[PDB]
Amino acid sequence: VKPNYALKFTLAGHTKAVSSVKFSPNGEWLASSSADKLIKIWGAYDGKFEKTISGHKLGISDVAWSSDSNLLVSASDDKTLKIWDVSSGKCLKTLKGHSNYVFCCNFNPQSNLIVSGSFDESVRIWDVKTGKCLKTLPAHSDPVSAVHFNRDGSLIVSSSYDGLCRIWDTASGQCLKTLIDDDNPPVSFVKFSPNGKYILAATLDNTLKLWDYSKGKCLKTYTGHKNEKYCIFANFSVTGGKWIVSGSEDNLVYIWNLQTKEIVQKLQGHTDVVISTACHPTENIIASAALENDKTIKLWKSDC
Ligand SMILES: CC[C@@H]1NC(=O)[C@H](CCCNC(=N)NC)NC(=O)[C@](C)(NC(=O)C(C)C)CCNC(=O)[C@@H](c2ccccc2)NC1=O
Repeated sequence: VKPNYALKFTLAGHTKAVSSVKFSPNGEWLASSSADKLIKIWGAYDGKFEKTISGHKLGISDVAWSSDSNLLVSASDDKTLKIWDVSSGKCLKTLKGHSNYVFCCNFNPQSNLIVSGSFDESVRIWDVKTGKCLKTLPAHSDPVSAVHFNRDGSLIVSSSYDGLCRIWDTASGQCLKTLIDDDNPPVSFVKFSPNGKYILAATLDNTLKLWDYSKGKCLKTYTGHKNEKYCIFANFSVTGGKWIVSGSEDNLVYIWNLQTKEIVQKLQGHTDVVISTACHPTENIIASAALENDKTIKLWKSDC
């Protein structure tokens, strides 16, 4: 079985490189962040432009939705995160504390907490309702490229240019596991699998790896793409066949068979590095976004 993703819509509007795209949990919307300091909201099924959300003072590197699809959180070079009401576009909270670019963000499944990572080498855990920084973890010795909660919010995984992935206990802030392979390339992205049993990590050596973090064992390796410079998002696709999806510095979206590691499809169309991909929660739809020579988001749909 191989998917048959085909281009359905190209979403133009951002005036600079797009940095991150995410589908709302309710499947209705796509949020995009950009170096142009804006967040844009689009219809997930028709690619129709809905609204622009503004307020950050510098470019935005990441955006993420709350579980109820009512809030967004964004991470900016202005050293803050902002929590937004999606319906009104209003900034509800400005999360101050990081001392350098905020690079990555995510809500926990309960959506009472936000986790963030920064070029200041720390991971911060914030209370959504008050905006208070609850914990600052001295997580890494180089910029933090990704942060993600597991399925029940009890763990956080972080990755960094220092070459490590670390697993943290959300409640205590203790580091439960430091993961590394024999070689130490910068880790440019990490996330838990939907079931929370594995982590998928990208390294700046043109490789993605699937790890059983508890055992400290690498189960699968994915290659053939180009990734030595940018922090590119990767995903688990589970609505049809079980795939791994990532962008690439050769301007293509890569799709691999998770179990066999074989490349099953490469999506052509972007005119610059595909920095971000996202998978729709209920349909076989991928959103991809690209850098400065492209500035567009593309929506692709498959039968599996
Ligand atoms: C979207 C532009 C692109 N930005 C980046 O690649 C990253 C964000 C990557 C996407 N986000 C994530 N992976 N978050 C989990 N941010 C960054 O890098 C920083 C932190 N911030 C921005 O860029 C904002 C202006 C958005 C730093 C400045 N940008 C850059 O210097 C430039 C670059 C050029 C060469 C190599 C790497 C990155 N990035 C770029 O050309």
